[PDB]
Parts: sequence; C-alpha cells; structure tokens
Amino acid sequence: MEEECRVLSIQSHVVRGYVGNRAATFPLQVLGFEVDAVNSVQFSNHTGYSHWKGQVLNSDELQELYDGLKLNHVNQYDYVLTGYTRDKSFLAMVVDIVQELKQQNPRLVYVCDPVMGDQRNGEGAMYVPDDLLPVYREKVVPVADIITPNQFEAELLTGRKIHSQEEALEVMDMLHSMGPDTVVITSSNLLSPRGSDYLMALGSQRTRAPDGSVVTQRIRMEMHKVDAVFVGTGDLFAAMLLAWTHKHPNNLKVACEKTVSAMHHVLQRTIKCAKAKSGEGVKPSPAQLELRMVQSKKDIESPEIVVQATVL
Amino acid sequence: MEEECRVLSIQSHVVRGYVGNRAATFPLQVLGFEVDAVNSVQFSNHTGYSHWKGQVLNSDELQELYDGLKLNHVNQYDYVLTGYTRDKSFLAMVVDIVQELKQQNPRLVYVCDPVMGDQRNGEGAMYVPDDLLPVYREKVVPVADIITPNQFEAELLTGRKIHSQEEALEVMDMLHSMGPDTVVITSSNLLSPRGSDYLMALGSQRTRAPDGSVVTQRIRMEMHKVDAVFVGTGDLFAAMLLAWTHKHPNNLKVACEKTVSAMHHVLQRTIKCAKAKSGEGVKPSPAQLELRMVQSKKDIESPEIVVQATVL
Ligand SMILES: Nc1ncnc2c1ncn2[C@@H]1O[C@H](COP(=O)(O)OP(=O)(O)O)[C@@H](O)[C@H]1O
Ligand SMILES: Nc1ncnc2c1ncn2[C@@H]1O[C@H](COP(=O)(O)OP(=O)(O)O)[C@@H](O)[C@H]1O
Ligand SMILES: [Zn+2]
Ligand SMILES: [Zn+2]
Repeated sequence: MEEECRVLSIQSHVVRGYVGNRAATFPLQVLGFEVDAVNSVQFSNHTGYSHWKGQVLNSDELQELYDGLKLNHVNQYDYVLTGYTRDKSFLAMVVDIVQELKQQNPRLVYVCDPVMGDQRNGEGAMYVPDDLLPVYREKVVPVADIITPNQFEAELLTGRKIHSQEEALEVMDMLHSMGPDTVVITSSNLLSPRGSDYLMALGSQRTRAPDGSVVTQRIRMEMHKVDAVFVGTGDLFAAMLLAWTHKHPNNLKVACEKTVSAMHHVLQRTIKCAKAKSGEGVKPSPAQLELRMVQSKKDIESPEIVVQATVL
Repeated sequence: MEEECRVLSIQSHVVRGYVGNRAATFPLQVLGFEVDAVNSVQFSNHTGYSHWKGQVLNSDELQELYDGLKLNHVNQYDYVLTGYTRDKSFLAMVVDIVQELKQQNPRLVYVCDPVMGDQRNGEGAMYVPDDLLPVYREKVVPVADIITPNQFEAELLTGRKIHSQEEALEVMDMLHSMGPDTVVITSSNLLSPRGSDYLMALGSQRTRAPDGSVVTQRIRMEMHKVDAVFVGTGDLFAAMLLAWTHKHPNNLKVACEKTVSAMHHVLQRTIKCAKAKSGEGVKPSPAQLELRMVQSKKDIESPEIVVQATVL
C-alpha cells in the first residue's frame, strides 16, 4: 500500500520456518506495511516438531525494549498485532502497552490473535501454559478491536463449546460483547454443507453508525481442507487479515475473502512440495510442512479469489 | 532465483528499523532465498539512536538453537551470512558451526560481514567490544569465502591503515591471504577521481582454474555520497551481495554493480523521505534515516544499473 501504516507486531520467532513473527512480517511487508517486530520468544523451530529449544522473554525483557523505543520517541503505531507468548506477565504487559498507545492514537487498531491451543483430532488441549487463558479472557480480549480465534481458543474464551453453526454465531456475538467489533473463527468442525473435506470459518463484524444504528455483518466460508496439520497458518492469517480489513474496513466479506484465498494458495503450494519431499503414500513431516512463504510472495500480494464468502 | 537455496543468517535484530537480520532477511527473501534467521541480539533499535535497550545472546543460547536444529536434522545450508555480535564467545562458536557445516556440505559459501566499527568523521572507533577483533581476525576471516569489510574494519583486520587506492588493493590481497577469495571494501576516503561527494568501493576476487592458473578480478566503483550517516546499509549490501554473486559467481563487476545500484536507489529513496520528515535546513535524525526497505521492494528485486564499475 501507499499510505504510511506502522504495525507493532509482538509474537514468537523461530530460526527455521514460518510461524510467529516469521510468518507475519513478510506478508505485511510485501503488502506495504511498516513493521516493528518484538519477538516474544526465539526457538529453533515451532513446537510442532519433536524437539524445540530456544529462549523466552519476560515482562522485564519486554519493558526494556518498549522503554528503548519509548526513550527515542518512536513508540507510535497505527496497528498492534499480538500472538504467541508463554508468559502471562508478558501478555499482561502488552495490554498496558496497547492501551498507553491507544491513548496517544485513538485511531489505533489492535488485532489480537488469541494463540493458546489447537483443535485437532476432535476437541483439544492448549499448547501454552494455562495461566494465559485468564489473562487473554479478562485483560486482552476486552481491549481488542479484531480477534482471530481458533474454534478451540474461541470456545476457550467465551467458556463454551460449539456444536452448531448457531452456537458458533453466538460465541461471536458474545466475543464482540467482550470487546472486539470484528470477530473471526478461522475454522471449525461444523458439519459443512458440502464435504467433511471442507473447513468452515465464520466472521462477524459490528459497526455503530453516526446515527446510532448498528450495522451488522455476518459471513460464513467453506474452505477446501488439506490432508495435513500446518503451523503458522493462523499467524499468516491475522497478519494478512490486518492488511485487507485496513483496505476494506466495512467489507468483512471481501477482506476475509482475499485473505482466505491467499491462504488457500500458499497452503496448496505447501502441501504440494511437502508431498514431494515425503513421497507417495508417506506423510509429510512438520519440517516438510513449513509454509512456502517466499514462493507465495505474488499470491500474498494479489491473491485470486478462490473462496466465495456466503453472507448470513 | 528459481533453485532451492537456504541461507543461515546470524545477526542482530531490532524491533524498529532496518539493520541486522531485519535489513538482510527481506532482501534475500524477495530475492528467492530461503532464510534461516538467528538473532544474535534483540534491541529496541540500532545503537545509532541516543538510547537503545535490548537483550543479547551468549554461546549457550546460540548452542540451544543450533542443537534444536541439529536434533531435527535441519541444520543443512547452502550459505551462511553473519554479522553483528557483541559476544566473542558467540562469534567463536559461530565459526565452529560454520566448519561443521562446511564438512557436511563442501559446496557451502560463507559470507562474512566483519561488523565491528565505523569509519566516520575521519578515522573511526569500533561499536562493539574489542575482544572481537582478535576473533574475527584469527578465527573468522580464515574460514570466510566472502568478506564485506568497512574501510575501517578492513584496516582493523589487516592491521594497517589505508591512505591510497594501492594501500587499499594491498589489504584486499592481504585479506584474501587470510582466507576469503572474494573481498569487498564497501567504501573509503580515497580521493575519488571525481568529487569529494563520491564514495569509493573496491572489490577483489581470486579464482583457481582447474589448470592451476589463478584468474584475478579487480574492480573499483564511485558511488554518489549521500549527505548522511545511515545504519544497516552494510548489512543490506552483504545480503544482496550474497544474492548476486550467487547469480554471477565469476562476475564480481556485475554482482557488485547490481548490489550497489540497489543500494543507491534504496538510499536515494530514504534520504528523500528523511529530509521530508526533518524539513529544509534541518538534519534527518537517525530515526528519520531508517532505510525504506519495503518501499524499495521492486528496486531490490531488479535494480537499474546506475553505477558502472571500473575494471582495474
Ligand atoms: N488444513 C487446512 N486446510 C485448509 N485450510 C487451512 C488448513 N489449515 C489452516 N487453514 C487456513 O489457515 C487459517 C488458519 O486456520 P487455523 O487452523 O484455525 O489456524 P491456527 O490453528 O493456526 O490459528 C484458516 O483461515 C484456514 O483457512
Ligand atoms: N552516505 C552514503 N552515500 C552513498 N552510499 C552509501 C552511503 N552510506 C552507505 N552507502 C551504501 O551502502 C553500502 C554500505 O556501505 P558502508 O556504509 O561503508 O557499510 P556499513 O553500513 O557496514 O558502514 C555502501 O557500500 C554504499 O554502497
Ligand atoms: Zn493460532
Ligand atoms: Zn557493517
């Protein structure tokens, strides 16, 4: 894009692979946004791998950094994107940070990816310490303008469990109620209208006109499911979601469409090469499932629409 | 490019700005290389700012990561790019790592940016602890395939001081002697044939034919000096350098030309905006001088040649 948009993305960093800031920075950059990256952690790779070693930051390490920026008077953003953290102290502090910033720039938008767990093999389990659920639930979502939760995470926040599209739609109403005006469930089990081989994603948006009226947007999408478990997809999503909604602040359908389309492309590209390195009748390993970002540069920049959002 | 090239870049990371891995990753990426980033440090910004806070890694923290990669068997590269470190332990280990990799892969190329100091305001001073000079001088350069030293650093390594083009050409010879076969002094004071308002850069390359003959390449370049002190330029250079020489392994002139051209563009773009935010008759601050990476995406991908290298 051509306007001056700065984004303070606070997420995980992996030496190898695309997950965390690693999966979010490129997209936003090739998209035109100026990114300020704070890495909550530095691991060798993502925990999906059998082994993973690395380091983590605590509230003080985050303070040091922001203080640094603070001291130089360069703490001015237009957006804020947050993700992976294992430190409740760290997360809490972000909230304080986000707010001081929203005080300076009332126009700031805070995209929150409530990264806590995975909804795989049925219902799920979190992949971060439990002490964050409360923090995300009570201090973070409140102050978020856009959330990109997991069916799982989304159940985790609203404290319920989805078993129908409706039930889903309610959690989005509820979630909104907690703060965000734009809410997206990146995916879920909901018995898609067609095929078990299809992922469904729901996105709600609520706006208050200067006349008091509240214009509501509700969209459902059926994505073509890939026979694999990728990691970092969520992060790429939000990062791109942050870019399209900026383009179409009142077009959740469109913003989500581009976004999920880019998503499809990237993913199709990945599984292709993945199955190539694994061989026929052999399952791609997490290492072989890393997102083929660089290769998808053009698709990210201008994704052809391959998913048409249905307006509920 | 269209082949599978992985690069293990080990350098500094700044939350805000383009410097260290922040300045090196994007270029290599939009250029086609698959990057693996290890951040030797994470600071708010670059030390050129009045204040800077952040954390640093030590040999153990680097080991962790390497071990992490090791354990998963993904410690396989085609290149290695190294830069900013303040830890001699860190630097040393990097070497051991480099060697273990060169054993596994004899075709690996190690680009080494001997980042230690600045040659500004006449003669300079290092911006890193002294204990690194020895390490760079005795353990790193020996094993490097391509160095991109600072007139200052270059002096620092060969232990001398340049006061003529010759004096320069010698040091490159001396440098080669220590190990690298491709050597580049990104810049120096040498009284350019035209203008004080011109930066001179010298690039030497030495190849050993299968017939025993040693083909030598020597090129000098006159760059148009910008009325400012940027930071991260060096890092950008090496990264791009790493990319063109990969394209033209036997065309130091060409590889250098593209790179430096890109450099010019990027830089021209930067000083322009910079002076805009500072105002007429007011000097751009280090914050206002951050490279305009993103904005230069296209120029990086295909830089028009605006500097013609002279073949000494
Ligand atoms: N297996 C898959 N098949 C098809 N699309 C996927 C698949 N996994 C992720 N996606 C896409 O990437 C995004 C990430 O979804 P999700 O699995 O909920 O991510 P995460 O759990 O990482 O937050 C979704 O918008 C979806 O369209
Ligand atoms: N003031 C400047 N004017 C013109 N070109 C510059 C200027 N500063 C940096 N560059 C370009 O960026 C590259 C980085 O070079 P240099 O500044 O010597 O390295 P470093 O950033 O490591 O000190 C240079 O080789 C040159 O091509
Ligand atoms: Zn997620
Ligand atoms: Zn340098």
